[PDB]
This record gives sequence, C-alpha cells and structure tokens, in this order.
Amino acid sequence: SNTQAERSIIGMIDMFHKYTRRDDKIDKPSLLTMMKENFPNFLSACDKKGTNYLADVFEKKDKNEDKKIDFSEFLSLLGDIATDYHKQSHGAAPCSGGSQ
Amino acid sequence: SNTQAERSIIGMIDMFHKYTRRDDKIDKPSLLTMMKENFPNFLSACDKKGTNYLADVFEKKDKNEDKKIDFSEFLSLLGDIATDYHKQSHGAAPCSGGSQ
Ligand SMILES: [Ho]
Ligand SMILES: [Ho]
Repeated sequence: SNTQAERSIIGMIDMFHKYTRRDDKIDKPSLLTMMKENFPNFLSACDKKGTNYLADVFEKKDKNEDKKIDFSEFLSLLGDIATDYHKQSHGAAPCSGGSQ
Repeated sequence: SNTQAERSIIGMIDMFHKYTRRDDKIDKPSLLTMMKENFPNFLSACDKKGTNYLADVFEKKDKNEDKKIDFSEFLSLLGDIATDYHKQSHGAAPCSGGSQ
C-alpha cells in the first residue's frame, strides 16, 4: 500500500510518462497539453490576471535548450506550480510568478 | 473543479505545513518524522539495501545551514524522491542514489 504522498509522487511519474515520446522526453506541444489537461484551474487563475502562462513556459523550463523537457526539467516546472500554491496558502493571489 | 494533479499539489503543501514551526520551516526531528510517516516504502527500500537515508537527508537538503528546511529545500527533497521513483519505473532498484 501507498500513503497519499507516495501515491502523489507515483502519479507525477505517470503524468510525465503520459506526455513523452519514445525518448522519455516531452516536446513543446505535449507540454502545453499536459498543462491544460492537468493544471486548468491554475491556468484559469493566470488568465484572470491577463497572463498567458503557456506563452513562455516551455522556453523557460527547457534549461538546456534541446527542445525537449526531460524529467529534471519537468520537476522544476512542478516546483514552480507548487511554489505558487504555497504562496496562496499564506494569502497570495494565484499566479504570482514573483522572481523579484 | 480541481484535477488529480492539482489536488496532489495542494496535498503536498498541506503535508509540508503539518511539520512546520511558526516560521513555516521544518526542523530536523520533524523532517525525519515527515519522512517516516509519508515515505515509509522508500525508506523501507533504503533500509533493506543498507542505506540509512535519514542519516544525512537533513544536512544534504539544508544548504544554507540555518538548521531548518523551507519550502524550496522541501521541494528539492521531493525531487530526489520523485527521481528515485522515476528510475524505479524504468527498472532500477529502489533507493539508487542521486547525482545530479
Ligand atoms: Ho531539455
Ligand atoms: Ho534551510
């Protein structure tokens, strides 16, 4: 059996895998679809403030400029999303970016 | 209308918060309890293999040496755990080690 936290991690691995091609990496179209399918309420909050999160997410997160998102780069993206929810849990508005 | 992914992120923020002190940071005993309560399968696998993950997890993740774990240090720990689960999903023995 798995705890909720274990299940969550396991599910994140599945989510990554779902959007990969045979090279175990995610291309730009698939990353954007992953975001719309899995983080629609996050994206709606960005839209509410006039921000298109999807305009530059791929290029910001493709750290090595190889036109693919690997697992490490995917984890950085999940960390950015989690950070936003963490800030909300201390009273911030959603989609606050905030790279000061 | 939160998706499974959104709910999983919210739950990880709630899990972090369960273990924090008033400064919204986690001390060492609490981080070790968090690991035991939330990642027992990962820890069981390390223990089976002869790795005591808890011996230095705190010091490895507490890069600034304030003897607390903030949300970003906690995210780095979750990334380590997720990376292990990702390697496991490709056939690796669990608790395979990072670097990164
Ligand atoms: Ho990449
Ligand atoms: Ho820290």
